[PDB]
Amino acid sequence: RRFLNELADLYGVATSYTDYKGAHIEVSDDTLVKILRALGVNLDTSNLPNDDAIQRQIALFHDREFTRPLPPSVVAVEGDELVFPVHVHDGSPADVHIELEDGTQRDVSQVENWTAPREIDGIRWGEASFKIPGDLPLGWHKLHLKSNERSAECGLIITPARLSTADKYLDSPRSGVMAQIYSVRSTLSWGMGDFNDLGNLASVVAQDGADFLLINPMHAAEPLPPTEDSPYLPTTRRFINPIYIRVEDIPEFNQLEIDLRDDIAEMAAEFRERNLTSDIIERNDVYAAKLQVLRAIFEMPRSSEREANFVSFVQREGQGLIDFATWCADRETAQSESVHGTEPDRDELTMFYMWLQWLCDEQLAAAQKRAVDAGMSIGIMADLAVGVHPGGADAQNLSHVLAPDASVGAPPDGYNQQGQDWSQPPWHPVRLAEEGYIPWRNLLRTVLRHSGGIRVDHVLGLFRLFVMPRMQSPATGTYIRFDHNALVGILALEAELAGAVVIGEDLGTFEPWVQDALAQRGIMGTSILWFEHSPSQPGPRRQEEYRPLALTTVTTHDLPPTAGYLEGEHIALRERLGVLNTDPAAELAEDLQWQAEILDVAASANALPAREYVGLERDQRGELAELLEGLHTFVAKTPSALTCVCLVDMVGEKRAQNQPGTTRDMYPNWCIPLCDSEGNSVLIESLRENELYHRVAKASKRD
Repeated sequence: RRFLNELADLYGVATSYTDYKGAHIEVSDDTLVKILRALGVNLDTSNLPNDDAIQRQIALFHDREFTRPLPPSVVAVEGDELVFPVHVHDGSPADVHIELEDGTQRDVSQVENWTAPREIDGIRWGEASFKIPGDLPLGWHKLHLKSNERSAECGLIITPARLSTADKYLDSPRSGVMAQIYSVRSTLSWGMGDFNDLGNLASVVAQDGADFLLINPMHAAEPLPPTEDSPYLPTTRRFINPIYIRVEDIPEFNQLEIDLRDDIAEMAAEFRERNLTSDIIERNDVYAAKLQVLRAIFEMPRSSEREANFVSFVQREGQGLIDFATWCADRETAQSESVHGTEPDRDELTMFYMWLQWLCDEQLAAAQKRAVDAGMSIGIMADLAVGVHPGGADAQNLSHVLAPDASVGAPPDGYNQQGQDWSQPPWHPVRLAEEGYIPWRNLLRTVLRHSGGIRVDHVLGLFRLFVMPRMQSPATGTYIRFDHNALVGILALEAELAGAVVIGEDLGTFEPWVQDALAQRGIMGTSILWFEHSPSQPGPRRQEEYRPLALTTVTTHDLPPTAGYLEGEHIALRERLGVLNTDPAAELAEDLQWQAEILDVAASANALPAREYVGLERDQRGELAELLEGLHTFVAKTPSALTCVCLVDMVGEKRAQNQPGTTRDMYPNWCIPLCDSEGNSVLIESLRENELYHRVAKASKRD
């Protein structure tokens, strides 16, 4: 075990941990070996390696480190004169320079290095140290090494000390609205919300003071139905789901012949009827129908201004676009049924999937423009899922920077007794760095392109991930470490270049250095009223104890909306799905007590009248609107830089969008259309007609 621990340490594989229920776990030998092998360490396939083979992997690690001409990459915060190692054949030149992102050359300076040379596979190697200048601009640079006829390069990435939005909003606190956009319909939506709806909704809530509209992840899933309902298991984290395209807004739509336009209107009219119902959302027939229309509009010729815009987009997005689109073409061809002696044209199909991304780009840009022209300081705030579907586009195209024999999840919980497996393949911590973090850069830059902020799901994943050998129980997992200076630094860099807010979903209870690494960069936490406990006294967090560098909400997409939550729906819902194991009554009683305590704290802050809630019957605490107003006021007057009103709470929705740890045959997660307390659909057009909307909007105002 001593040699296995030594090896695990060199690869950043944890040999023990504390679980989410606070238990101490020593990781098995078997798990260490399987995770090392998932990272590409050559240990015997029996998962029965001997001490020789482990010792030989130790020595190979040190030797391979000693023959790296440059580091995999070098990441530094602005102002740091960071020192890095170079390895050359002993007695040959170590000529090193910097090429900045803009093409400018810079120099490095040699500094003292005491390391002795070593012979490795018959070559004597030496080590030198060089120091970067402390005045490099932010961005994506390169280090270049020439040693006679040998050459090497690595990324040199310079990251900001602090996001400018952090002090802006600390100084000038604002509110916003969160919406699950697929669930919010206008009169014209095809059964589910689209990019037009996104921009429309932003413009509407902006009239009542909202400075951002936070939405679900919008990452692409399967390129044709059937398609994943969860926004949190997409096929890529870079490219965008074309299901959201409003086809009628495409300029070339208008070049279709009128009889085809009438056919399309007939399809449209049928999906539009769904907008008026409370029926579960069906992505598959909507998607299939849009794709059919998009295939027709793709034939229409573009004006030369439009063509040059499309070509400009394709140039900008580079090879990852072509790779994603080619993967879509391949998936389509494999699932479709070929006529005898006809082949689909892979290149034309590739072009079609490229073009769908260009449409997503321009419709999202127009949505953001609408939001900001309506007065929003931030605009759309995007959400970044933790990871991708294991058999999908990124799993293939980014294979070289993943460890697909491991699966991402969560260790065992008080609630989830066997932990969780989210099924995603993790980044490979070294190979991602060898690639200069360019895949992390590119997904971020796309996510932030038309947004004013990003919410990072599972932000702890910038530091470490809990992983298990694929197809094994989460009890068998362990943590793999990442270079947080790189992952967090690059998140801050991309956000700073985009003038963006960064929110890191903060829910767990991690080491002080981790919290500090985020806070120092101006990355905001997340405070959720129903989960918050006072650091100081027992019971709920007081108004004045809410963290300033945070997004504070009453609720989230993983909880029942507040009208349901007030009436015990979290418990009624878990019970009817058979996912509560404890006694329903004892749970409802615990819930009433906790609610009472929160309502008492709200009353100490003058947000509600001081009724002395502990003791009151559930239906004796005030009208729903009064309680909504009081909770929203309580949140609005916290010192939190940002607060978020959930759209569901503005219309009296009682149905949960997602019940965590239920599956799609248990509850229609991610399929619940926006409805009021009476189960009636609320369209975007009607939002501001209902008095409840205006009451909650006024209660949430911050100035």
